[PDB]
Amino acid sequence: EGTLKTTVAADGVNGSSEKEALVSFENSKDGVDVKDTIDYKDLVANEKYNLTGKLMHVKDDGSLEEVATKTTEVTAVENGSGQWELDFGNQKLQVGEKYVVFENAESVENLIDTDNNYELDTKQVVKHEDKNDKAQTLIVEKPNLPEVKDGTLRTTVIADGVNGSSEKEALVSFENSKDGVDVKDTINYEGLVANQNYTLTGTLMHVKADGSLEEIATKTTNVTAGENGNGTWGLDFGNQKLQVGEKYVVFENAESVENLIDTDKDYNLDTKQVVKHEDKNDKAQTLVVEKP
Ligand SMILES: [Ca+2]
Ligand SMILES: [Ca+2]
Ligand SMILES: [Ca+2]
Ligand SMILES: [Ca+2]
Repeated sequence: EGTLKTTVAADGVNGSSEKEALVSFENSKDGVDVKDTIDYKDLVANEKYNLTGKLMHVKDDGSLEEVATKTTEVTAVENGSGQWELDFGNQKLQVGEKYVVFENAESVENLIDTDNNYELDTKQVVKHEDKNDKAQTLIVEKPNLPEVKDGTLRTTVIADGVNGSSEKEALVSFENSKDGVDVKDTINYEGLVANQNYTLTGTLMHVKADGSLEEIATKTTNVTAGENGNGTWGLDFGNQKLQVGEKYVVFENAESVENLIDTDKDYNLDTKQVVKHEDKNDKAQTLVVEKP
């Protein structure tokens, strides 16, 4: 009987029996140009056929859904074996999804005698509808998205050259306070995205005796995460005119300059990585100006 073998071309990449046509993430952005080459054998020489192609979505739920269809009139060459090309044009194919080409060729004329009277009574119908044929299959590649970990910030304030610690606040002597207090902050980060830029906003808070907060200073710098998204940054608030007997604490917020997380499963990055350390009771971030 008559047979069809098929080979899909998706954005210029061909499928084969061992491997599906891979469409790069970059090429999927403007849609995918899909064509199919049909190798026919044992058709009837010089006869016309109606060739119907279908681009099927091999859905994760186990179903096949039609995405495109094209019907055209084609003619079998002398000796009944040759090749036809069917073009689906540009298709908006989904990232991470697999699609397969189905082909059906039906003769325009009756070419088969099914009752042995020499009078032809049935069309020649040949198809290739195999969801497992890798030669007919394409896969739209997924982007390599950043491995976003749970980001953390640990901080240590430095006040007039004295480090804060978890055990004790940075104690600034009265002598040291007389000419203002030089305040800087060490930010130890982990779980950020290597080589990405972040907006680091440090805010020096006055923690009053009632526990209430008041912004004394704020500085905002552009910083880049290091190797493996772990490292150290600094924020220098400069010379601060701090009040004797009062307590101050450093807050830190780091926001990725770009979207680094895909939170709606469409493969497009839509959320920034935000990491903060806003603890009014963390002694490592606290300084106290000592009384005379
Ligand atoms: Ca394309
Ligand atoms: Ca017949
Ligand atoms: Ca000082
Ligand atoms: Ca998204």
